[PDB]
Amino acid sequence: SIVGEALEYVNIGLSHFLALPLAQRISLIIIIPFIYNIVWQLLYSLRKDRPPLVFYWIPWVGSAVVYGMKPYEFFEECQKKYGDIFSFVLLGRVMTVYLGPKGHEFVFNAKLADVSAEAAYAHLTTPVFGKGVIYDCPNSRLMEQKKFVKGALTKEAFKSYVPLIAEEVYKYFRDSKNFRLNERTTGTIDVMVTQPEMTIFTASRSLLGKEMRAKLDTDFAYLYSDLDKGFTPINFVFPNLPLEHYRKRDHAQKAISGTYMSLIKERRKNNDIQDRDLIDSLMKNSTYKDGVKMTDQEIANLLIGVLMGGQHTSAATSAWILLHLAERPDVQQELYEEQMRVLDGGKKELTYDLLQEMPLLNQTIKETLRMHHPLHSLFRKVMKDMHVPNTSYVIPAGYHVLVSPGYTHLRDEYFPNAHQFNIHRWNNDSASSYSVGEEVDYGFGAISKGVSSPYLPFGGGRHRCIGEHFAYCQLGVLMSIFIRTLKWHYPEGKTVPPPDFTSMVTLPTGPAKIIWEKRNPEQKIGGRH
Ligand code: HEM
Ligand SMILES: C[C@@H]1CO[C@@](Cn2cncn2)(c2ccc(Oc3ccc(Cl)cc3)cc2Cl)O1
Repeated sequence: SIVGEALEYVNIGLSHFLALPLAQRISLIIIIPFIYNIVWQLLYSLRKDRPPLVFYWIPWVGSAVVYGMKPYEFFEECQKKYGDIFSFVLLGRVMTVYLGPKGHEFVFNAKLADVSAEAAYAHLTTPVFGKGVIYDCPNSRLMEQKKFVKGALTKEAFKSYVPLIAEEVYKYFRDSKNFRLNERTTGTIDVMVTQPEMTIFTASRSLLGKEMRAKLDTDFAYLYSDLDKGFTPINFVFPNLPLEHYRKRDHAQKAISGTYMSLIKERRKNNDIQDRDLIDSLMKNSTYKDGVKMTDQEIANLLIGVLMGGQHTSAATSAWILLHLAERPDVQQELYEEQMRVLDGGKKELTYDLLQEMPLLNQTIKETLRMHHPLHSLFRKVMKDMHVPNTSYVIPAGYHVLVSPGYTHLRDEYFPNAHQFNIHRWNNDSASSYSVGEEVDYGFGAISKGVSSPYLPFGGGRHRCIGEHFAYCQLGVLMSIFIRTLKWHYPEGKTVPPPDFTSMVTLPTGPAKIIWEKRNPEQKIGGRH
């Protein structure tokens, strides 16, 4: 009864392995891991403390291809197969999706020890924005940075911004080659060209100030284009490989951040610290509660983060608003009547107050954000094993949880006819969001305690957006002026493009063109150029 007989042949077997032709070693190095993860998945499927894991053929890659291309379709299939909790493998990671209001509650209100937003995002954002801020710092510092940024975003701030944002829109109509309203009465624009430029011009002028706005009329603008391109989903897998767009990214980050510090330091040494923009505001108020101040570099990187995050959400949203209204002249007609009423047929200048008396305009933003959430997925890295309540599931640490409020936005269950663009579903309900009950404060002010609203455009919980009022102000002024100046429609046989999900921001697949006409061909925008 000898067992060695075989253990010898284990050893012999290993030696015949090392000596196979390289033709076959490569083959074996491919077939053996392939077979291994198919065996592992069938085995994983028997654990009852695990959400179902979407089956996948290629290891490591996982379901990345279909997830990246059509994530909402991927969610609906996996939801029909396995229900509202499931996992799937994604470019090296396991994502545990939790669909629906309960998923919102499980992830957005997760405990600070269970999940980390900075662990999921810092690789994507820190090379773009800079160091020491946002996701390159502990959550407590985040909460106080949001407290600083919010302080420049007050109602009195927004009254200053409305005329500046409006001056910027008119100047863009006057001077941009896509309009030139003093020279042409009709034209064709790509909204994916016009809207990003309008967003940065209005955002720069109002948040950063006139100096920073002015710099975008020079070769400097290309640095924002550079810094923009470093903000790419393959920052999320290959974040610092030594290619050149990784360098123009880091150069633009250094160069842009340098410009803000120059202005900051020049204001402190001229004592020229007013209340004109977010730069004055962060200068006067950026000391943490433990007494540490933000450095001028940390302040500037927080500005890059503000402008950059606002840039992509806002520009995509005004692009969808225009594309949706391009086939709804009835809605343009209704929005134009409200403009005429609230503003005495133009004999009243637009103020932040009159903006709040325009519920149908605000309903259009509301509705566009329901059909086109700019972020289809939000993530956390799981730090501690989490038991999914009223199940037997344990999400072990090292997984990621993925919440997707914009998927629920498109469910007939929660929005009758969810795929119709209908601003009237928000009749007497035009608030950008509503704290439907009890509130909580995480460091940056009282926000809703529950995050179980099926309309959750701005998320909830500690990582909840603080830009919604700024975005409504900016989009509000922009669309008010658009509506009062132009009608617009599609070229023959064109309609609303489908969303290009691969940028992770749900942009219209460009080119997305509209044809605009002047409501008053003979009208002239003033000022010099
Ligand atoms: C249509 C406009 C916008 C939408 C739909 C939107 C959406 C969101 C969402 C869903 C989050 C939560 C992310 C998460 O929990 O994983 C968020 C966070 C945030 N957003 Fe917005 N956003 C918009 C505009 C803006 C603007 C214009 C700004 C700046 C002026 C801004 C600044 C922020 C900040 C600072 C956070 C904090 C993230 C954190 O605390 O980790 N957002 N936004
Ligand atoms: C992955 C993350 C989730 O949300 C965003 C996208 N976004 C959301 N609203 C606007 N942009 C995002 C959110 C905020 C942000 O910038 C700041 C600015 C100030 C503070 Cl105090 C904190 C952060 C940058 C991004 Cl890129 O990406």
